[PDB]
Amino acid sequence: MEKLKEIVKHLEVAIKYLKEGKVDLADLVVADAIELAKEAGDKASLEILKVAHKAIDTLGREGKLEEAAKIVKYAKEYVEAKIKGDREKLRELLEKVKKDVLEAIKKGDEEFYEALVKIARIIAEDLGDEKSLKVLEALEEFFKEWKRLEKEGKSLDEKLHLFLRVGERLLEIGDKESLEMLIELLEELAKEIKKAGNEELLVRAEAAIKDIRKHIKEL
Ligand SMILES: [Zn+2]
Ligand SMILES: [Zn+2]
Repeated sequence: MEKLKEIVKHLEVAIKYLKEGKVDLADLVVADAIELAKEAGDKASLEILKVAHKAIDTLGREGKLEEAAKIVKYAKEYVEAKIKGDREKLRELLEKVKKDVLEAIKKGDEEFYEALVKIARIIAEDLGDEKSLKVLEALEEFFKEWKRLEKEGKSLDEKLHLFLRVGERLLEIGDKESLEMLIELLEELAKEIKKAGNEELLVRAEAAIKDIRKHIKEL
C-alpha cells in the first residue's frame, strides 16, 4: 500500500465520475493514477491502468459509459487484490473477465472485447494459468475470422468450418464455459442454413451441435 492505495482511491474517484456522465475528468484522474503507478515499480498495475485509460478513451467517449466503468472496476479490483496478497481473488477476477469476454463475443462489441482480453492476459500471465491463456488465443482467432467472414461474402461452408475448427480446439482444451456460447452461435448458424435451401450442410451442423452438447454434459 501507500501508493497502491492512492491508486485505488483515484480509481474510485474515476468510477464515480464515469457513473455520472463526465468522461473527460475520469480520463485525467486515471492519468494521475498512471503517474502514481510509474512510481511504485510494479509493471503489472501500470499496464492495467494504461488499459483502463485507453478504455476511457474508446468506450467512454462514445455512447458506452457502462462498459468503461467495467474496465475501471476490473483494474481497481486487480490493484486491490494486490494490496491484500490474495491469489484466490485474482482467479475470480479472471473468471469474471472471461465471462464478459464471452458476452462481448456473443453480442458483437469489438471495442469492449479488446480491453477485456488485454486485462485477461495481464491477469493470466500473473497467475501461471495456461488453460485460460489457450482459450484466449482460440477466442481471438474465432472472433477475428468471424468478423472477416461477416465483412466479406464468403459462403456458409467457410463459416461452418470456422465453427468446427474452434469447437475441436476448445474440446481438446476442455473449456466448457467457452463452448456454450459456441453452441448458441452454431444454433444461430443452423437457423440461417435451414432458411437457405442448401442441404448436406445442415445435417453436419446438427451432428456437430449434438456432439458438442454431449461433450459439454460430460465436461
Ligand atoms: Zn488521457
Ligand atoms: Zn466443407
